[PDB]
Amino acid sequence: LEEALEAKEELERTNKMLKAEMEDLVSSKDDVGKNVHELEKSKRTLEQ
Amino acid sequence: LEEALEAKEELERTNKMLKAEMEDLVSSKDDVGKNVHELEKSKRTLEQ
Repeated sequence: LEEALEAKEELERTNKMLKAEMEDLVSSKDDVGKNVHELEKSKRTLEQ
Repeated sequence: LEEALEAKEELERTNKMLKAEMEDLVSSKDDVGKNVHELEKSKRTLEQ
């Protein structure tokens, strides 16, 4: 039961991850502007 | 244990559903080539 619950909790973290991915994908589908370069830059510096 | 396993199986059905949603979204994005959504994905994965 402990093993099954840990597996379920891991699966819930992956589920939530995929939900966030889906939400951000539809948000990115809804509109495209110069913002994409600013968020690219802000993360590209964060690579350092 | 039976209840926990059924909950895990339901969570797996939702996981598979979100995976199918993600796949269909990327398939729809392939209609207009990678340009900003690749950068926004890179932002999310880098932040993770």
